[PDB]
Amino acid sequence: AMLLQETTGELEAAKALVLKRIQIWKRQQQLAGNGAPFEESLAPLQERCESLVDIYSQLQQEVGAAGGELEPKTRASLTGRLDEVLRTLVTSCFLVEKQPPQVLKTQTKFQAGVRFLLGLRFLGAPAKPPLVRADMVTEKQAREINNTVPLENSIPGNCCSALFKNLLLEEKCAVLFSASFTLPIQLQALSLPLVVIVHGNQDNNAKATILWDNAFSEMDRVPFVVAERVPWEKMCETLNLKFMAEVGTNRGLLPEHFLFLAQKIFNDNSLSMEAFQHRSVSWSQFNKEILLGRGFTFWQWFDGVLDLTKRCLRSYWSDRLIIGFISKQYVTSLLLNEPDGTFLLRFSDSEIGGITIAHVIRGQDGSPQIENIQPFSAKDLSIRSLGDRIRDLAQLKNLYPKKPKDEAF
Repeated sequence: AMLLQETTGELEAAKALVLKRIQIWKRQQQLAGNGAPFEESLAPLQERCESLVDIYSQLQQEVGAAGGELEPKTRASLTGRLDEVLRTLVTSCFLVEKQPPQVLKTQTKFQAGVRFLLGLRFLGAPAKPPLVRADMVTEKQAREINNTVPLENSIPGNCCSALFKNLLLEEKCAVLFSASFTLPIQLQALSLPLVVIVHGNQDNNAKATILWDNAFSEMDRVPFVVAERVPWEKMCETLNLKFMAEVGTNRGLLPEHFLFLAQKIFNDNSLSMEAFQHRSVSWSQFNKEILLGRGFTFWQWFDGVLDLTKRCLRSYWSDRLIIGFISKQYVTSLLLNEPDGTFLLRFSDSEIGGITIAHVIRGQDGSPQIENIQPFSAKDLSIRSLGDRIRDLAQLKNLYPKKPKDEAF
């Protein structure tokens, strides 16, 4: 037989590869929710999808107008496969270009955006634009106002998107976007989980559950399952990214900071980072269990640091003037033998989002002792700068190590 159906299998394989390129784009977009690079456009991806449709076009006219003329092998058993290649590709093109706010207040106006990749090839000028409906569904309904926007095209933009500029209203519920279409096939697009806050108490547990979803999700997800015992290396990586992103700095967390954050989260005084690198970290350990002796979970404390550092310590963290994540065992280790007045800047343990000035003083007996000045929260730092306050304290002379106070600040 003529049957060179290996070019159909080539299209079947190239379509499978394009489907992964889209899958990967959605994961980069999901990681970007927890402040991450990504910044990838759907424009080159759309070009790859156009090429698949172009290959499907040539392959469809070759089958039907055959030379060898074979029946159900080069007709029914061959057209059914090519039909699937278009059916699956078209459904894997109705995406969410701009995601809705995952931390959503149940009244504020939120913007949304969906993009169809094969719109410039399937929706011409005389063809009517399909009305897209954005109905909110829960985690159960995921497994199958102002929600009506027509899918329009663009000549000086080369796209077929649909922006929903106006929209008003542990519970992961996402917005389902859908539209009617005919070559009479249907299109659907599900967004990333959204927790709806009422703005009465606090959104702390919503930000923590979104952070855990976006970072610790699989590409082959069943909306909306998340692994609940991730390794510490991945959590450190995520915490480092969320730090640099929320704080707005390029100077990130380093191995020593991580060791402290591990000693706090596990309530373990171990010193080897080996006995911490490959270790399980549950969602309970992260935002359920209250820290020993404290009235808050680990995420509540880390979020306070992000709040404080972003708000008033943005400059000093970047300047590498704040150690921040250091155990009292290590502060004594360095500062204790340095000359009097040598100070250091670290984060308050007992108080949520505070910065204490640890410094070396002379004890009652004369031997060096470690003194910690009362911590400054963002409210005290709004009244007076950290550098201004550090200047007001005459006992403070040099920031560790051996670096004049007035020179550093």
